[PDB]
Amino acid sequence: MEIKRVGSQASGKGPADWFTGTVRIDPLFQAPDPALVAGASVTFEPGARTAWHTHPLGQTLIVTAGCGWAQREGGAVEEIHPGDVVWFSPGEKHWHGAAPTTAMTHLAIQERLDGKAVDWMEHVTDEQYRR
Amino acid sequence: MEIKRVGSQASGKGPADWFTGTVRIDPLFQAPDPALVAGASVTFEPGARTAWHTHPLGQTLIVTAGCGWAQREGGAVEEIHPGDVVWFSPGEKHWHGAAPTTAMTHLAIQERLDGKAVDWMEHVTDEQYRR
Amino acid sequence: MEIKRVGSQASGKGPADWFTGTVRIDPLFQAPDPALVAGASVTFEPGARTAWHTHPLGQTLIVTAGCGWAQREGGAVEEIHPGDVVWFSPGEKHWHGAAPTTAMTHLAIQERLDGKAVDWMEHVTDEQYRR
Amino acid sequence: MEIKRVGSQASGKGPADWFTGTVRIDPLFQAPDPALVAGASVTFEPGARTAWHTHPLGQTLIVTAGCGWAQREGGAVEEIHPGDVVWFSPGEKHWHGAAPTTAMTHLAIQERLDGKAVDWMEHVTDEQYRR
Ligand SMILES: [Mn+2]
Ligand SMILES: [Mn+2]
Ligand SMILES: [Mn+2]
Ligand SMILES: [Mn+2]
Repeated sequence: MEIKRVGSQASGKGPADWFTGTVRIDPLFQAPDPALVAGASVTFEPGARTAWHTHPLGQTLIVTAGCGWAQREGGAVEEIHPGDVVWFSPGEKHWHGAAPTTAMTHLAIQERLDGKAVDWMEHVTDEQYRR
Repeated sequence: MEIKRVGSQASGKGPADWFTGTVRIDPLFQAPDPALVAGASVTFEPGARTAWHTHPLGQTLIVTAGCGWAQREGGAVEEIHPGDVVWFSPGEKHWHGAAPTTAMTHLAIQERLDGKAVDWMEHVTDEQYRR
Repeated sequence: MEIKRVGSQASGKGPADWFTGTVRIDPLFQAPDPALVAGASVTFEPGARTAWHTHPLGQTLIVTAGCGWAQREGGAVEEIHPGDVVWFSPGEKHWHGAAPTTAMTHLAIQERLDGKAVDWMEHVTDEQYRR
Repeated sequence: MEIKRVGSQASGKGPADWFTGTVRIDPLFQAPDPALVAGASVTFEPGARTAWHTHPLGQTLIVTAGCGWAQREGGAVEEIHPGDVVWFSPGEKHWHGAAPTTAMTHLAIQERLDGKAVDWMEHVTDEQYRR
């Protein structure tokens, strides 16, 4: 047993290849072998969102604050709220972020395959970023 | 892409075989193959706690509300707070719960191994629940 | 500067005359004079709710967990979600609590008028609760 | 009567005269007369904090995420953690904000006295922010 106390895991920023706009990532856990699962709290500023991407064993999102958008490829752009729970299937191309006027914060949970829990792709355009 | 909207998953109660005291279990997500991760929000009334148990692939707690206790065997009873992230190793024997006078809620995340994500053991006695 | 610290204030049961069902009250603050504002976190088990009541200077609810219901007399029963802000106008007879199968938690903020912040009335019947 | 659903109030940025660093203000509520209370959710990025200021009827903080620092003048700087409640007296000169490397979110609740909730004084210097 070990405890990572509050404020002991520093906030980091979203790298510009992977996110449009201002995103802060607050690491929560990365579970050692034989566990595969990792999680972090991600906070998007108004207008911010991830580039298109996929997850090898999928990801679950648990919204914890604010109001944001999310779309799987060829689906519609959905609105998500605190308490909402999202599932993206393995390989499903998708994106998620804040709404244009409000921040959003979510817990993102995903299992790694190699040492690889995400595949990044093209950014989400302004044209694509609408509802 | 699937969304479980807030309020669409019924609250449930912890069965007396697995818990001392009153415990509410709010499921959040589970599975499906090939992914293995499951999660729930677990709320303990003051004085309530899990029985001793283990997890075949480990467990992460993210404390979301109140103030609880937790102890691995051989360890001291720790006090945990919101924003604390707690990890128990695969096979590690332990219990978690509320403190005597305050409720505690946490996000419990674990991976399943051939069907189960917990092995239940004896109750935590009143003498053991002391710190 | 006074800080209380999480875990430091003990939880309480909502008295039977003011609540139907199982309610937990986690006190937060009570400002001294000349300020008038008080706040508590209130947690309603499924199907639990306040009696009908009024607040002499209105009340603001900030839902923090779960899914609840609320109504003023002659109005529709509405769902309240985490992140929602609910305002009850001064003297308006109302009730608020859990949805019938999901718990919920809210921050209740109200100002006291002559050393009182609520007036308690009859319980909300099972019919009024649904209808 | 009224319910402001989550993503319906646009996030705002803290003005440069009142904050050091990047700060987001999410408005929550302002009670109309004869009530005097108002509330916002304020999110400080790592290193960001308010200027020195006072409140005419005092202020209540309820930390909701992350990890932050606070100091009334003549006092030590204190850590505040999620679920902590902080009280500042009317007229008490003080500041609050993020820790140097972790962001922080809190609920700020204060009452207005003839239409003002705060009086703004000088910025907090890098030297005062240490200790
Ligand atoms: Mn994703
Ligand atoms: Mn466990
Ligand atoms: Mn009320
Ligand atoms: Mn202040």
